[PDB]
Amino acid sequence: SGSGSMEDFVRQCFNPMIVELAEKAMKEYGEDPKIETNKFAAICTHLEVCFMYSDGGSKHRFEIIEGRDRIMAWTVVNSICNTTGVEKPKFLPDLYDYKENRFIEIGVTRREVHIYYLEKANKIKSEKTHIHIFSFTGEEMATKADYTLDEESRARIKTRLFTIRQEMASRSLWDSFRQSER
Ligand SMILES: O=c1[nH]c(-c2cc(O)c3c(O)cc(O)cc3c2)ncc1O
Ligand SMILES: [Cl-]
Ligand SMILES: [Mg+2]
Ligand SMILES: [Mn+2]
Repeated sequence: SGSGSMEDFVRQCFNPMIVELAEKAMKEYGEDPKIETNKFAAICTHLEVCFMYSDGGSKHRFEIIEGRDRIMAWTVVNSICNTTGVEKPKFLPDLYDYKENRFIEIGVTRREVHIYYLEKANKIKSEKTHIHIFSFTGEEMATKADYTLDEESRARIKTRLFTIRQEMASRSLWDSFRQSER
């Protein structure tokens, strides 16, 4: 589901490190990036947001968990849980917030945000894990309506997501993409 024009877009739009991390994530499930090109973009976007979110508070307020191999990912997680004694999650989250001492799952959606907020809450079966959704239309939604970052930072993120929708639109990739969301 998608085009080599979408493939080309991904390679032009996203930082090479992000591109390679997504190619690796997909291949680990037997998916081919130059075929399932809508997932390629989807995975790339979720990564970029995660990295943007981490560089949004103070220095080293967040530990990044997404983008890491499973062993290092669980190394970080297991260590944080030892140093802080917070309930160890059953699935790998995306960040840890040292300041509010909780994990964060981050969602990015091309549908309505309330819908994606539940599927996460149900899959993550989040005990103490904080959830935070974003859309490409400027919608956001967080646990107990706690948005963690300041607005200048949250807006830096929403504006980037908007930016991507548009560039996709000009290239006529957006509906396929909006359509293909499982
Ligand atoms: O929140 C997260 N989401 C994802 C994730 C993984 C996928 O494999 C996806 C896919 O194949 C299609 C799709 O439309 C969206 C996808 C999102 N990975 C890590 C997270 O923290
Ligand atoms: Cl990384
Ligand atoms: Mg993740
Ligand atoms: Mn996530």
